[PDB]
Amino acid sequence: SVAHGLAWSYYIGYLRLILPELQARIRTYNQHYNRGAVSQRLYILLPLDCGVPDNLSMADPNIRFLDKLPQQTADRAGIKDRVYSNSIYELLENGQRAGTCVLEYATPLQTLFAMSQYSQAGFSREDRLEQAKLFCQTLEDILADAPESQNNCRLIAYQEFSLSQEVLRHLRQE
Amino acid sequence: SVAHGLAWSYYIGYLRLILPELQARIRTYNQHYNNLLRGAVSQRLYILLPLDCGVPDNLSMADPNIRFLDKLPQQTADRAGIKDRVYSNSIYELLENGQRAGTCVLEYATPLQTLFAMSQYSQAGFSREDRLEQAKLFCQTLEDILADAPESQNNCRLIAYQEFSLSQEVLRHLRQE
Ligand SMILES: COc1cc2cc(C(=O)CCC(=O)O)sc2cc1OCCCOc1cc2sc(C(=O)CCC(=O)O)cc2cc1OC
Repeated sequence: SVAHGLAWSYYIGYLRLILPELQARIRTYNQHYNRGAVSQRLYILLPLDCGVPDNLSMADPNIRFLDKLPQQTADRAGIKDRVYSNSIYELLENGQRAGTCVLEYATPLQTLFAMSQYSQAGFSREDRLEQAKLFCQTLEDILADAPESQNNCRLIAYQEFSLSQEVLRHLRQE
Repeated sequence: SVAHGLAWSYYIGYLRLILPELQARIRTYNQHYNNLLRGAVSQRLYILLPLDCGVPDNLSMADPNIRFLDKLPQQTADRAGIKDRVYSNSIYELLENGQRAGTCVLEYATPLQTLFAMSQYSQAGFSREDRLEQAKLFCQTLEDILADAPESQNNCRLIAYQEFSLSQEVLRHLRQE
């Protein structure tokens, strides 16, 4: 299926390559570039409506860009020093900073959105929500077999609303 | 299907975002960063599509006649909460009988490695023998998408092959423009 392949590719082609190196990048930030410490783990936003905006402070003013984590580079598929950039956000609650974390959307969910827009994709809008849930479920299943990746990320699946409160609820468990 | 979604995602999530900005990056390289005495880096991203789904990280390892020259200047863009998400691409010299025969931006379509990995992992529910058919479907879907996106189709070339000289495969495509 479409979402089954997308989740396997998101893991093989991305998470598997950044998650084993993430702890060291956060530790390095907290020691030399950082206010309280940035939390560990990549917080992955999984909007089931497949709406992936480019700016997070636009989705919620209580999510404020703080800094970029130091870049990871690696030779990848003929791309010498392929760069992996990730962003740190402050999470506000009633004007106070309530958490700090590395946050981003799972970009393959935007593929489901675009395929439901384009006739040639042969993918209906009526099948999109089921595919979004299957993408999240497959990703959860893969991570359950990859400890080095599972402990370095948190999956934030939601249907619409306060995005910062959704992230904070997950953050307040570690 | 798996390869149908992978090709749509490779386009939506990557090619659609880099191909409209590629010509300017190559022009900028040729004008300010290219060794003054060398010929211009060719236009277009040359995308390697090995139907065996073998995606090595080092190209000079796959063929010594493919030699790393330089990185193209980076493209940055705010993407899905990643402020200044970086797109890096590499320039290669293609040698023929010890001489330079071509210079181009070259890389493998990384979703083909997903097909390889899925054919290995039992939880992926992807049989080992399904690889080739899925790799061909990935290439055919990518060709179909690009045929509807002129701003992308003119900025890339698809190099699909079954094994051998990888440099000769690239040169054959290069020698048409
Ligand atoms: C190779 O497969 C995948 C690679 C991949 C890379 C990703 C990211 O860098 C996350 C941020 C972003 O999407 O820009 S998210 C991501 C997800 C992947 O699998 C989903 C299905 C295929 O769709 C995409 C293909 C690519 S290739 C690419 C590159 O930067 C080329 C170099 C490389 O693979 O490291 C980005 C994508 C994104 C895809 O879907 C969103």
